[PDB]
Amino acid sequence: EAEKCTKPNEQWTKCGGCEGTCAQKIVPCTRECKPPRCECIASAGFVRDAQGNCIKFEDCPK
Repeated sequence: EAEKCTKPNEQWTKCGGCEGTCAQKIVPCTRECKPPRCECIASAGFVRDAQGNCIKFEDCPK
């Protein structure tokens, strides 16, 4: 059971730093994964808004 965070979206991830966007569910990345910590999750369907804000894909701008 991976500890969960308090705010939505931001959830436990074993590899942060890289993620997805409203245009690229998965961004190409090498062995550059930030340490394990609460953050966004592309494997789930969360994207990062231009405001560097992790939010569901449905919460994307029109």
